Amino acid sequence: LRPSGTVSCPICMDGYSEIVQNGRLIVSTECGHVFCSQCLRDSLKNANTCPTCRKKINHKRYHPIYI
Amino acid sequence: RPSGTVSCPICMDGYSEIVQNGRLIVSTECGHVFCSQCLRDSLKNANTCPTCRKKINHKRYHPIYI
Ligand SMILES: [Zn+2]
Ligand SMILES: [Zn+2]
Ligand SMILES: [Zn+2]
Ligand SMILES: [Zn+2]
Repeated sequence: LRPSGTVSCPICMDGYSEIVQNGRLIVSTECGHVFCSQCLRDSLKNANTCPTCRKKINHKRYHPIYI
Repeated sequence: RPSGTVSCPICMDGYSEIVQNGRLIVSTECGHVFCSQCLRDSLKNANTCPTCRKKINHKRYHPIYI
């Protein structure tokens, strides 16, 4: 069960209390999707995308300039 | 290499040599300038600015304190 209004990780399926009880943080992507710190971390070792919506959540900080 | 010269510190090509074969001039956010080809290469197996070593990979997630 995953009652609406509750904050849990869609990957490990832990609730808010379980996530914080062992030192993990609640995190959010810029695209608004919530995970525990540890599952999003593993996930991003091997992708630039949000587990939930697949939108890229990296930002190589460089860009063309047009002199 | 006088001030105002636009060139790549990696391949050593100047602004004309860069645009003539289809590369773009680029800049990291720390203000460092490369050709698009050399910078891109450097970032395949690394995530730092080839010039100053600052991390230039901004993964867009953060803690929320509830
Ligand atoms: Zn989790
Ligand atoms: Zn997302
Ligand atoms: Zn170059
Ligand atoms: Zn730099």
